[PDB]
Amino acid sequence: ARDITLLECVGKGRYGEVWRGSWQGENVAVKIFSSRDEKSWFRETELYNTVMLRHENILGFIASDMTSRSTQLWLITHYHEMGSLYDYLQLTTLDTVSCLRIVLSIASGLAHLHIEIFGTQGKPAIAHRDLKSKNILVKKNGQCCIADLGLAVMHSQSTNQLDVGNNPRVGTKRYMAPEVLDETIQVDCFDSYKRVDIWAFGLVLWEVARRMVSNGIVEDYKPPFYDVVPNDPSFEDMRKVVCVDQQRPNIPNRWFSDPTLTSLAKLMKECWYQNPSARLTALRIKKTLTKID
Ligand SMILES: COc1cc(-c2cncc(-c3ccc(N4CCN(C(C)C)CC4)cc3)c2C)cc(F)c1C(N)=O
Repeated sequence: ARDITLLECVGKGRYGEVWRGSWQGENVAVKIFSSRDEKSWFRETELYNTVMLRHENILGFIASDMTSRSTQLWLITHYHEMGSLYDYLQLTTLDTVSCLRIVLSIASGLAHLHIEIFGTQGKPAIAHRDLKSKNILVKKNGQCCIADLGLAVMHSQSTNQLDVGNNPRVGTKRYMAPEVLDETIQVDCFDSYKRVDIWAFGLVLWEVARRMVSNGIVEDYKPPFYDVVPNDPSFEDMRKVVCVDQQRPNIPNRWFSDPTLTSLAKLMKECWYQNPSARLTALRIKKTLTKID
């Protein structure tokens, strides 16, 4: 951190800022946490510090730094110049191959989080709890990697131990599952948080698929529920739409003339069941995406 120069702020919010920095000439991503989001900084750090968390589709950790006297919190990761999937989707259309590469890579990263790996260099099961296109980064190889583990929760099957932590920050409201919005989520059940990830993943699938061209037709980039909720929607705005109206992102008619998008639409709906138990697992989504190729 003492040998890094901040060059440009690639992202800002009430959470903090992410900066492009140079570390010995190599570009790095620098997330500067507000003192209010100190819990998120530690959760991400301890996962990267202790857990064997390394995968092609998880944002690569480099270093974490903190000085409190007031308090500055730094998380330094690899820098992906193409930006978030959210940014990338506004600027490019896709074909079948690149669309599948994107969503299969996300599914591969989510499966690796959710799967408990026993052993020495193993890992507990991890649920993300804030999955969204802005938290997924596009690499130059055309694959994606998941970022921002600040809300993540861990589970070990052996001890049946669930580390959820107390974080004042809740997930992004636009992506909250119905059981979160109606507050019926089993808060001490690890399976509940995985199923929350699957819901958000279904929404990201919809965001990507709209940008896949079929028969000369493509939709514009839109966030989930763009047509029914305002920008920066409230908890109550989301709950009315998802739980009362029971709305879900609409499937454009042109998708049903393309076999890939028809299969993706089927996948989406199997992430969007009101019943969290009915939703597919991450590993099953990855296998289905693989068969689509
Ligand atoms: C440090 O930690 C994190 C780092 C990142 C992260 C990693 N590599 C690249 C970026 C990045 C994202 C977007 C853009 N764009 C520039 C151009 N565009 C404008 C012209 C409109 C849009 C924005 C550039 C770089 C980021 C943010 C992500 C994280 F989620 C974390 C986390 N929360 O841990």
